[PDB]
Amino acid sequence: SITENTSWNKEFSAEAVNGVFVLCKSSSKSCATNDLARASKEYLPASTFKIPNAIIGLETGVIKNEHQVFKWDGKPRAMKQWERDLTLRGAIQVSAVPVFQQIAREVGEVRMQKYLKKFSYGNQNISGGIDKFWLEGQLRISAVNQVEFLESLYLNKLSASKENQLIVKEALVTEAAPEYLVHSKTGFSGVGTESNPGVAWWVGWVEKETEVYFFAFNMDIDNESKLPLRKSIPTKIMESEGIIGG
Amino acid sequence: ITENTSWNKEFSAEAVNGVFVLCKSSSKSCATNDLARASKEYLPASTFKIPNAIIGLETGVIKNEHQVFKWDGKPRAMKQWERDLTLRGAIQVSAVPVFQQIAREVGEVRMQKYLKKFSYGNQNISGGIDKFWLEGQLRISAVNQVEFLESLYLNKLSASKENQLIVKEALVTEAAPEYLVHSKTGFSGVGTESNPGVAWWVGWVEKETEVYFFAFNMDIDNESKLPLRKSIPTKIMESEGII
Repeated sequence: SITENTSWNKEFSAEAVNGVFVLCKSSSKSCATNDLARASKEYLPASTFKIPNAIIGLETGVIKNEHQVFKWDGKPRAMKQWERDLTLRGAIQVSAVPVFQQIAREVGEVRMQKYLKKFSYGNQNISGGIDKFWLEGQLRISAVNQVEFLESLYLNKLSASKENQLIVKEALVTEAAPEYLVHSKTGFSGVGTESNPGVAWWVGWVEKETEVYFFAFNMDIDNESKLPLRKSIPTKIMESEGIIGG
Repeated sequence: ITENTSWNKEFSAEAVNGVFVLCKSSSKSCATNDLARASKEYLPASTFKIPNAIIGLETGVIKNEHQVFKWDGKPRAMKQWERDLTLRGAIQVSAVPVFQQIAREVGEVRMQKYLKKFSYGNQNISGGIDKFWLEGQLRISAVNQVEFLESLYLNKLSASKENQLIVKEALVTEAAPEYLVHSKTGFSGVGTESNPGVAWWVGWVEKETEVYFFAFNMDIDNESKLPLRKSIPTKIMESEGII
């Protein structure tokens, strides 16, 4: 079940942006959102697909284990930050596309199609090129579907070993305090134009004391400088609900 | 293991007697400020929550990573412990009473078996099942701490990989895209001037594609000296570029 709270639009409106935030306390049976219609609307996952891709890589044996090093060959990459050896965690956190494109090629379409069926991952459309379907292809997923998937991973309920789900979970840790732990992943398809905006994402979950909150945010992005709102808007909404600190 | 006596400069301003052990990549490449004290065995205090947590999970006393340890509402020694805690929570705030009840449910026979398996110090759990790591005869060295933590890091402990991974996420204390610290503090008490307590900070640091295993302990007879257990080792590691 999901409820609409359209007074969460004032963080979007104050920054002049079109987007959705979905927040669920304890499980996905208790979700709220600022926009019910946008919550179910399906968007290119962009680098939030590294979550499922890493699990699939581990399940198929393409990624050997938690300590595998993805070595840089010396050939130039898009980002200088990607030009280095990377652990699984490092590649996910710096969002190293070329590493996941190679994983995806090794997985192959047949196997990638199988696991996205098992994970109920959006429209499950990986057509058009096996190393770009999440970056510029036909794959689409909603904020609600992101929360469902992440809740599954949290509980170790995906069709994968518990070990592999735990390995990916530690790789998604982005904030840590004794009684506050955040697992998250950003995504960004690209700066679009005003009429054909790109999409930006922030998805994950927060464990605060003994409670858990699943979240998924997306927004239209048509200006490079508005990228940081993918975290600031969700933070302020979560802060207004009392989740951050006290 | 090699000796680096220039690291003694980090102990001298606060007049700390203690040892740091630091290993790059594996436990066959270690260095320390004091080779003598590196092998010397001390009460583990709350660093024993690492093995205790694994054993709790292995035996089924702890059901899984999402078990909540509800507070019964009865007085505890620290205010930070007076609340429901997750497994990670209880390790991170070092909630003794939670692990005391865990140790009772594991029991002496099972506790003995797992500490032999883990090669954990002198393996002496005498003096009461719920206080042996705090007040008892259990002793472990900094070198033995690094060897144990390396085994955990590689999933080589005799426990399920799942359970080892569960405890590892509970030890995360610092996180960045290419920098991850797993750690646990320990503090046995102030003892006396003549027979001081011991404080610990143990764990490992992942920077880029390298891993560093570390163990620090120090004599302590005043509670105001406590944060030196992390700042001395932090200063040493930062001076070697681990930061």
